Amino acid sequence: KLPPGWEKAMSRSSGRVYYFNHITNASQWERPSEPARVRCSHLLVKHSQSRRPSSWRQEKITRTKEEALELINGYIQKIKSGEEDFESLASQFSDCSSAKARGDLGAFSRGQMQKPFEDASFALRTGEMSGPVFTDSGIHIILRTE
Ligand SMILES: Cc1ccc2[nH]c(C(=O)O)cc2c1
Repeated sequence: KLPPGWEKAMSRSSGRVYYFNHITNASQWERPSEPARVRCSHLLVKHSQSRRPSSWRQEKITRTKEEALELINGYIQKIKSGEEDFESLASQFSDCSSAKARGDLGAFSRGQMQKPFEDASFALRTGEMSGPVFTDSGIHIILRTE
């Protein structure tokens, strides 16, 4: 009954049922609502183990994988609360050059991007945002725009 990747779970805090997606790492209280191409933006946070530990922000990326995840979780909280929008955080903080285009990567098909990125991208519906998505490049928040 649920879309690809989506499973039902129990909240450790409240005992209330929630839904999470094991492909996108999305999680929400609400029950969840294949194209050749999708369009996505992302916000990338790199760490010391990233394939290329360097960006326009920081010549030498030193942060730990754990500290990168803390950063990602913080940005997700601010996006979800409405305190900051995705585009503004991507522009300021993404370790990808796409930061200069508010994180926009344009449109792409399967067979183009790192696999965990692609799979998360194609499991989102238009408008939906992922949780933390891990690739060899670092940790991503992905917004599907088309
Ligand atoms: C999957 C994916 C998407 C965008 C990306 N940007 C980068 C970078 O090194 O700037 C890696 C990467 C990987």
